[PDB]
Amino acid sequence: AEKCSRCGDSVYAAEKVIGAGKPWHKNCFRCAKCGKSLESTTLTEKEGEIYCKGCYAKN
Ligand SMILES: [Zn+2]
Ligand SMILES: [Zn+2]
Repeated sequence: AEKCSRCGDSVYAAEKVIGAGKPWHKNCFRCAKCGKSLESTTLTEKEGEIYCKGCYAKN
């Protein structure tokens, strides 16, 4: 029972995903480090949050 303050849609049981703690969407992925915008339903979640593959892409 919460509202994804990313896109702006309330959710609790749908396309939401568990970011090891925080509720998100399969597109509302916001990197915990580079804060970059990460769309699409494909990324990674860890460290109690969710990180972007774009980070591990830089190296
Ligand atoms: Zn969202
Ligand atoms: Zn990142």
